[PDB]
Amino acid sequence: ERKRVSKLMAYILRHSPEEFGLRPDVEGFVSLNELVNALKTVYPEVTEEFVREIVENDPKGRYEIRGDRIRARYGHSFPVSLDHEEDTESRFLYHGTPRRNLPSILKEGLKPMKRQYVHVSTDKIEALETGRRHGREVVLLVIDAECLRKRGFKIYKAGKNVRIVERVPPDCITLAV
Repeated sequence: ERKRVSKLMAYILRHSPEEFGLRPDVEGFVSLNELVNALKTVYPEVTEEFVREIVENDPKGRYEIRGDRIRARYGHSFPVSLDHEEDTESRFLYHGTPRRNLPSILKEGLKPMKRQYVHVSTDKIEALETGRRHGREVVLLVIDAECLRKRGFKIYKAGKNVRIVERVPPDCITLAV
């Protein structure tokens, strides 16, 4: 049950709020009341406290609540002004992706594709888990963070391990494993 409701929250808060009549503010926030009513049109047993539990217990830091407002921290496919802190300490960042994507990435770099930002991780396991969601022969990409910073692509702390960046030029991918 928790996972079904969390997935629908991610759909609403990252991709299609307007399908439920919700309009996020410039920071990606909608009211908690609004989200709850939206979720109840699919899962009528949902309550504000159950959503608060989802948020507190999320293992990746998917969600954030500011008072009576909630957003997804990352993953959006529509414009958001996020106020996350910069990751200045990480030396290496990781991105897992099916091997079938590697020729294109070696030419183009990582691109945000359908989302606003490229997502990477400080954590090798989480990067690989993400890649494996997409397909079978996952490669772990090792990314030189300081390369990114040098080229004006600042990295931001979007979740526990999740990091967001505008793009990752192929020169900043040091290894594919």
